Amino acid sequence: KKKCIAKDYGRCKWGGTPCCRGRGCICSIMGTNCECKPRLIMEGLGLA
Repeated sequence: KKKCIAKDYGRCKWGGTPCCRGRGCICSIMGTNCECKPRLIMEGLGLA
């Protein structure tokens, strides 16, 4: 729907719908569970 996903944590794909608001489609490093996450959690919970 639309040229992106304005739904925070919105299932997305590096080869499909990215994010609207301007989130980053991050997956579980397995090309699966891809979702656009907002900039509400800078850094990376467990740093490394």
